[PDB]
Amino acid sequence: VEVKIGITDSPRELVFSSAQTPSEVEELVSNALRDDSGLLTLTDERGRRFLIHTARIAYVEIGVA
Amino acid sequence: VEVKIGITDSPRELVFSSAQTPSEVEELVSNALRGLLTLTDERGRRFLIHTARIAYVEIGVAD
Amino acid sequence: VEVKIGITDSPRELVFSSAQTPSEVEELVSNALRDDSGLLTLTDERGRRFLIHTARIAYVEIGVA
Amino acid sequence: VEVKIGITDSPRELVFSSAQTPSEVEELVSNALRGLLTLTDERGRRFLIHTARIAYVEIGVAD
Amino acid sequence: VEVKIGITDSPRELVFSSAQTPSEVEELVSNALRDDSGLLTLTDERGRRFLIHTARIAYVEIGVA
Amino acid sequence: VEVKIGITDSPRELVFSSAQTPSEVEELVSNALRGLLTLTDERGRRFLIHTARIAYVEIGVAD
Amino acid sequence: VEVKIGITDSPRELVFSSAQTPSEVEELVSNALRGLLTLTDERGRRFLIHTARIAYVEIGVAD
Amino acid sequence: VEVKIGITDSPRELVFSSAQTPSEVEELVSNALRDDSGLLTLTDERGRRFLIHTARIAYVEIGVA
Amino acid sequence: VEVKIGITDSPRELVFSSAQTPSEVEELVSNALRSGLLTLTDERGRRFLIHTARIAYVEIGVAD
Amino acid sequence: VEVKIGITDSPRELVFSSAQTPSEVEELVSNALRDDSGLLTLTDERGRRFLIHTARIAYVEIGVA
Amino acid sequence: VEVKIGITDSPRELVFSSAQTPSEVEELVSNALRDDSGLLTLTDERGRRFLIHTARIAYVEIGVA
Amino acid sequence: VEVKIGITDSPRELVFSSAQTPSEVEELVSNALRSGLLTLTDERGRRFLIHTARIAYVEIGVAD
Amino acid sequence: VEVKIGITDSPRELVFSSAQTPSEVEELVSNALRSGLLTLTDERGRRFLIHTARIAYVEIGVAD
Amino acid sequence: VEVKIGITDSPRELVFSSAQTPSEVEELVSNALRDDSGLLTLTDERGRRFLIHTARIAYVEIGVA
Amino acid sequence: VEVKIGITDSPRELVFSSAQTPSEVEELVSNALRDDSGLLTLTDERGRRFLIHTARIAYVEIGVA
Amino acid sequence: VEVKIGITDSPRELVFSSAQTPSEVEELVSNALRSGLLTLTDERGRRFLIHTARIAYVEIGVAD
Repeated sequence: VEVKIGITDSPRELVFSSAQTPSEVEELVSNALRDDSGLLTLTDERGRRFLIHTARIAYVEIGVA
Repeated sequence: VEVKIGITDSPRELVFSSAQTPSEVEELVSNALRGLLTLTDERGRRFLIHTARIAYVEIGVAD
Repeated sequence: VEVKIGITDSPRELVFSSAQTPSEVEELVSNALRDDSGLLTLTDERGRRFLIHTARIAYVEIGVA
Repeated sequence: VEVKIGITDSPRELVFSSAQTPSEVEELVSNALRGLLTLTDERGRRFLIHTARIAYVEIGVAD
Repeated sequence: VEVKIGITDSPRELVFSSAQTPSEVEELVSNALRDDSGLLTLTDERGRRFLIHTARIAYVEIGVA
Repeated sequence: VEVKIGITDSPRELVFSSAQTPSEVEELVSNALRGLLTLTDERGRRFLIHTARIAYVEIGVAD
Repeated sequence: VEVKIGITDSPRELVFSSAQTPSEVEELVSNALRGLLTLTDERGRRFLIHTARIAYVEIGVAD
Repeated sequence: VEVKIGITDSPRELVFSSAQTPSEVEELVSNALRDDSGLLTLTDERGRRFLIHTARIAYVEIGVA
Repeated sequence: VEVKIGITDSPRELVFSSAQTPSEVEELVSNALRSGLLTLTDERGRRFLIHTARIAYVEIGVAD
Repeated sequence: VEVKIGITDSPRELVFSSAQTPSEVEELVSNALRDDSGLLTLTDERGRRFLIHTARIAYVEIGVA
Repeated sequence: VEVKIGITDSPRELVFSSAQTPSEVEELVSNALRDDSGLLTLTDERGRRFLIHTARIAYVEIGVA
Repeated sequence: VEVKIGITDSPRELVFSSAQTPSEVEELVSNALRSGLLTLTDERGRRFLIHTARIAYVEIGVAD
Repeated sequence: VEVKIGITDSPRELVFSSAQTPSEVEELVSNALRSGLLTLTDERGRRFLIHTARIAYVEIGVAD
Repeated sequence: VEVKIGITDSPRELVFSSAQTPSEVEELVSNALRDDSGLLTLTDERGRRFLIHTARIAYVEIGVA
Repeated sequence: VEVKIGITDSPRELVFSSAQTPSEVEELVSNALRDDSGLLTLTDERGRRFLIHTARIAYVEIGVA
Repeated sequence: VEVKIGITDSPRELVFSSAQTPSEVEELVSNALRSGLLTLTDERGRRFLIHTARIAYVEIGVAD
């Protein structure tokens, strides 16, 4: 899956290739944004870690499986 | 069909083709606005939007 | 009527052609901005729906009938 | 005659020709500033402005 | 006096020629910014009125007499 | 001598030549930071700054 | 190895080469996010970041 | 030491050459940001004074000794 | 009816209501883009004088 | 179906829904960009006309049929 | 009456009130843009002079009489 | 797999998932940069038609 | 009295108080725009040396 | 090791980790910028390819070995 | 004393304190801008060197002696 | 010691600490501005390769 993260007050998206399923990523993002844990972590297919300050997320776009 | 989402403090709109009706999309947006809006396009792409960062949602003519 | 909506922190206006009267649009906007309903909906002459987060409205310009 | 409205976080001014007097426009602006300002131009265009997003209002010389 | 007003989150200054003395303008601005009246009014030498939302003032520069 | 004031959310610095000492200017800035800072340049130009909009003040080498 | 820090309302990332492991950097970031994050690069440069101004931290593949 | 200060909502860094040690500068910055004194002062090798509104600091980068 | 003109290196579009047909506006724009001036008038008689080299795009709405 | 046009020196894309096939649009765009003089003209599914100054085109993205 | 001048690579329009007729202003602007060399000069109703570098004109909007 | 295209005077990158090999994409870009059009297709068949003069960079990810 | 100079690709105007007449300033600007340098002095003797190619506009206020 | 590429008219640098020596990268960059036509191509330590339009290069910073 | 240099396509001025007279600086700037090729070089009162690419100069403001 | 390079159309300066003298840096810049490449090295051996056409200014600090 291509995953794209829009960051508030920035025109540049975080984009990476995920090895997880769309439902897995959706659940991660949804749960992070609703239980206010402050930090959302998403890891790409090579093991790069993206640690995102949840309050600065504008949107997450999740591609097709 | 076409849905455009304006994001606060950003010049780029999220634009996608929806298989839902205008009233269906409107209900999702309306309910969210009164912290997360989730919309799916006709191909199954998922858009998870922080409601506080929504400037507007434009919903095109049905078909 | 041409209707133009200025969105906070954006140089680009929402502009559309309305089939409603200027007084109708004025009342819609005025009531939305004063009873804090969170959402203002305006629909153009073709039935395009603009759902606007009322707090992000800078201004609404309403043209002559 | 000419009225210019500066909008916060925007480089574009709202500019129109008013048929009201400077004191009339000033009273509307002053009252609003202390959430909505409504002004009409000489042709009947309506400007509905969110008072919190007003940076300034410049009112030109009367006539 | 040339008077220049810096507006928050804008690179463009309001600039006008004042017929008032520097001390007069200083007192107007100082009093407005300290008694929180919401509105500062400054009028230029031709009678143009600048009505400024006091919270959106970054600075006022007042020239020499 | 040279004083530069950085204003939040603006690329333009206020720059002027001061006749005061670095410690004098520093005291004015320090006191203000802990809603208005007033500084005068060597020619008597007055700078009235909203303290909340100050990003930094750079004070050059004395003389 | 490569660490990139996105700063809110800024187009420029802080980028440096770390001698720490991904889990070590992640722990520092995670702990800070829940007002100051301090990170040191492989040469001993110190990055002191206001946690409220962190948009993201990207941690590259270990080695 | 080169010291670079990132200011919130500005792309331009304050950069200067310090005569202090990296640990000295780190302690100054750390203490200022944690005891909320409102003002951080850093002085360069020539005696230029940088008075920074602590809330507007995004980051401080401190070079190698 | 609605005409929108995108201007190069500017985020603000010129938007007006035209009393002309879509083909009328299209042909004016096409012809201008091949003295360096495009002139368009709106339904109220406002005149838009556009430096053709600074036109990024013109969007023309549906007729009537 | 969806066509997105990137315009040079602008962060905002022109986006519309096309009733033409991807190959049809590709041919029109390719021909316009290779006789790089004047105009690329496209019509959307409702009959709106997009007249694009070919020299100001950064990219055209054509979606799946 | 109202004349608005768009300047290339700037979001801010020059706006003034003219005492000339729309046809008068149109002729001046048209002639300036077609002998595209140097200056378009317009005077407002108070006698302020606007000297515009013709090559930096994006558009001129002329209002209703 | 991931291809990112930087466009001159724009902060937004074109990013897509390619089904082609790194060398295939590299050679297309290299050849285009020497009719002023680069055409790339993603794994779903989306077509990207890029004005070669407006390309700042192309980043090509690791194969597979 | 007030003179405002718009500089290309910049949101900040040069603004100063002139001791010259409107026609004096107008003729200086006009003549410069036809060595690539415009020089203007304000009422205090500040000198503004402007690269004529970077002038977008000059606004000249009412006399006195 | 770290290579940073500044791109004209963009605030965002391309940054990657190189497995080549500083002299190797310097020679590649120098040659590309002096036969200033087409492409500078660099590979990072993981095999990612950076194809840079040489005319749009503002600077290349090459870190310490 | 104060010299301010406006750089094309940048909102930030170069500002420094000069020990030279206004006429001296004016002559240097005038000559540089009229043999418009390469460099304008100015030194401040502390001996800092400002090397300015003459073609990228928008304006130079020279303060009162 | 401190060298600052302003890059055209960018708000971010390249800033580094130089081990060279002011005249050494000045002459390098001057000579480059008259193959389109300026190369400068900092005190740690970082290399800055600058496209000379994109240089707006170079500020050179006081010696030592």
